[PDB]
Amino acid sequence: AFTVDQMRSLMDKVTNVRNMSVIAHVDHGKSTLTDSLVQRAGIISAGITIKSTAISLYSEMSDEDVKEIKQKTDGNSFLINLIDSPGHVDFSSEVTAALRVTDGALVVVDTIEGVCVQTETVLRQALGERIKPVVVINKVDRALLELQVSKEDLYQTFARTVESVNVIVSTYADEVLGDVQVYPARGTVAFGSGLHGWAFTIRQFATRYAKKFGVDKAKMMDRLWGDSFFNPKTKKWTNKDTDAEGKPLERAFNMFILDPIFRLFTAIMNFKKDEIPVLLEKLEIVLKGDEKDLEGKALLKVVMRKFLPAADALLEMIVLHLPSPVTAQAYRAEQLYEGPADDANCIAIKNCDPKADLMLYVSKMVPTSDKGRFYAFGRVFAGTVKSGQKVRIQGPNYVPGKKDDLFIKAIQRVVLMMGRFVEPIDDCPAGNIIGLVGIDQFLLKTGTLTTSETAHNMKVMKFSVSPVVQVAVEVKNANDLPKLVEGLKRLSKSDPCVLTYMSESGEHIVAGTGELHLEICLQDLEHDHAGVPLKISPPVVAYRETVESESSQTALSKSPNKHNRIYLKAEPIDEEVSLAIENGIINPRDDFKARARIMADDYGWDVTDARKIWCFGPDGNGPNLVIDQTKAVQYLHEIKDSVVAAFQWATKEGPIFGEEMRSVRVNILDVTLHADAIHRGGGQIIPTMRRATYAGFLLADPKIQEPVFLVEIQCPEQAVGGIYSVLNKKRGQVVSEEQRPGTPLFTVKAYLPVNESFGFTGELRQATGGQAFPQMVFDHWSTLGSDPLDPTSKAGEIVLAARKRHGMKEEVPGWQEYYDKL
Ligand SMILES: CO[C@@H]1[C@@H](C)O[C@@H](OC[C@@]23C[C@@H]4[C@H](C)CC[C@H]4[C@@]4(C=O)C[C@@H]2C=C(C(C)C)[C@@]34C(=O)O)[C@@H](O)[C@@]12OC(=O)[C@H](CCCCCCCC(=O)O)O2
Ligand SMILES: Nc1nc2c(ncn2[C@@H]2O[C@H](COP(=O)(O)OP(=O)(O)O)[C@@H](O)[C@H]2O)c(=O)[nH]1
Repeated sequence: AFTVDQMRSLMDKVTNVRNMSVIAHVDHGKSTLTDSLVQRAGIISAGITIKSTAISLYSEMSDEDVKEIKQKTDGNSFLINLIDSPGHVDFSSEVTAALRVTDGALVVVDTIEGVCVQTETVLRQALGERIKPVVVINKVDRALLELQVSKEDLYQTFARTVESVNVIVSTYADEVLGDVQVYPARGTVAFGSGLHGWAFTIRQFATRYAKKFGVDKAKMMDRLWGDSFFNPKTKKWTNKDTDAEGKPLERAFNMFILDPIFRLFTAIMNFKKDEIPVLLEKLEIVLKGDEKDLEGKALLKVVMRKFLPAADALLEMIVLHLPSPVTAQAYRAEQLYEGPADDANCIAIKNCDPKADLMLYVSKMVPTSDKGRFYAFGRVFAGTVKSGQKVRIQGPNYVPGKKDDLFIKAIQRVVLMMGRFVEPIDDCPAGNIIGLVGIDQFLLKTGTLTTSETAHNMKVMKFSVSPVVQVAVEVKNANDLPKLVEGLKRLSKSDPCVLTYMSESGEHIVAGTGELHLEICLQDLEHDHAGVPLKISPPVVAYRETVESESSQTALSKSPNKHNRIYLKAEPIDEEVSLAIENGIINPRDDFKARARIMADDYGWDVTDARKIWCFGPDGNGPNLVIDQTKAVQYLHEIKDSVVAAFQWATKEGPIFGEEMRSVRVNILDVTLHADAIHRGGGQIIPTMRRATYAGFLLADPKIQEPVFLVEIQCPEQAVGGIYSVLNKKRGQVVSEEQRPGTPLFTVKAYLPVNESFGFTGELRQATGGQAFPQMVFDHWSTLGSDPLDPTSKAGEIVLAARKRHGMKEEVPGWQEYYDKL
């Protein structure tokens, strides 16, 4: 327990500060180990509550051991900050940002299950941020009490684990740090049981056995591990697992360390009453009061704790081997700064200089009971933040040349994040971890607070600023529609990042930056902007009705007089052309000379068609045509207006299910009209044309076309695999994967069926730890090979569902009901 003054004092000596976190796979013991640490070293102040993000630990070392510290030191006291980052192990972004404020890690590894997958994934992440590790093989009790392991066996398991780790380390750690591998002999690997409350390091033993009988420790600890043996008989040290007579010799580690431990377990767990007292007498393990009447487990726990207090071993490695802000910021400053390595600020970070311009990294915002408020949490890398001081909050985006929506505000208060409690402080010098009240609105998630103008931003998580999620929105009571329409306009004004629009299928669509963004946009819309009961739903997809080939036989249809008859056929127009029609290159409003040249010379159509085309449909200019290939027909030109209108009709709503036609060309092969106008007017022709087209259409191997998005995702070469996994489950098709010379992030491009997209952006982030950054756009129509008229096929399923939704007959009228024989 300390006072704000006491605390502030600890903060001045940043050489004696340790910023770290416990890295561990699930269930390996991280929670219990940290509590172990908190119970002995945890710090308190001597009602606002917050979500614990970090804890302060206090540890004082001996004048001697303090000399074992190969790094600038000042005093015997140390302030250790145990940062906490346990959510979604996969989400590398979320994690990395958090690990970024630490300089060291206590890597935990189970004795039995050793180094595994989740383990090396976090260890590799750490190395990524240039963090130095130390290991603790935990749950050693498990190996004994359960597996009945033998001394040489256990040693082997440890050696194995230690070796595995180092592979990960050397194979990935930067050379700019020097061999950062872990060595049991050098005291950077601990062994113990977090649960039972005991652990040890080679150093602890070597040091003890180093004064009991004056002998140097450095030398001694090198022997207490590896292939060094001590022949009891010869009274000498050997490097041979066999003596002169070739006879077996016991390893130093097993002889002087493991053995004492193994004996204590046997003598206790076997209730050997007589040996216990003496065994304890030789190890100098003194028990008090009632403790002398414990048995088995209950006694073993008490003894081991008194013998090898787990805290001491862990605290030792942290103080003697994990770097101080000073030591680390020197070789970590590069990566932490987006700007030039010679910049003023980048150099301050290098120097953990408190007198410089502020370089404060906001790691994340944290929820408090201070009424919806969030205190900013992070590290002061350069300069010193002060309560009141004005600061330049620099968002994820910001750049020194653009007002870029910066934010120059005043730190309402600087505070210590003591677990669930905060304590007001005046200022805080570089190298410390700290919390800030008053930046709730100006920033969300990562950020940077500088006091300089040339000051660039520090390496923070990047954002998603493209519309990647959307839903259709409808009012529940028809009469509120105008309120929804007005609300949608309001929503947009108040939010530069929201997008609203009308779907081809007449729906109000609202798209957001990510799921959460969308969620609030909807809440805001329903209860504020429009204030009306809404109905959110997956938007309805539009399809196109087309033909795969020409009518298998002339389509014939007689008017309701039986007087007039149309013989036509249909065939598929080419995509290139439909596209030209659609993009306005082949336009109905252009002079004929222009249109004629284009279709004949650039799109290779017969030079005589352009003059026979009667119209484009639907709406006069759609990618569908009526070419008059008749001949001796007398009054052929008297019905033109009717045929055109009938065409504008059939193309707006095809026969498969009322969707627009696309790429359809109808050839009016022949017509046998009447002689008098009385029996050929509108009412008689339209019905014949319309009907005959449907007949032609249906007879031309009809098909449906589905809309398809073009999606572009930028993501880390590692997570790039998730992109593929999701896309495979959604009929997606990869178009290209292009590398970036410096591996800052590959960019994958692929086609994703629109009807295969609801929830995609969400699934993408899940399969990539939010590492992938998508953006998508409508790109093209694509014919489905399946048969639209067979309810079982993908297409038939679609049509079925559609007709159903529409309240149409579920069955699709075959061509015959449109065809007219004899
Ligand atoms: C500039 O905004 C664009 C916006 C105006 O139009 C969008 O495409 C809309 C389209 C546009 C085309 C053409 C007009 C012809 C056929 C229609 C469609 C019919 O089904 C096919 C498309 C999807 C529709 C609906 C299902 C919503 C469409 C429609 O009916 O309008 C995209 O082109 C747009 O670009 C963006 O960047 C954000 C992307 C939103 C992506 C949502 C992805 C969903 C993933 C998830 O929810 O997980 O939106
Ligand atoms: N036998 C044994 N069990 C342990 C030890 N440390 C933790 N456990 C148990 O392992 C499980 C997971 O531990 P916990 O610390 O919550 O794991 P974490 O998910 O890594 O934080 C719990 O049931 C613990 O009680 C240990 O040293 N020995």
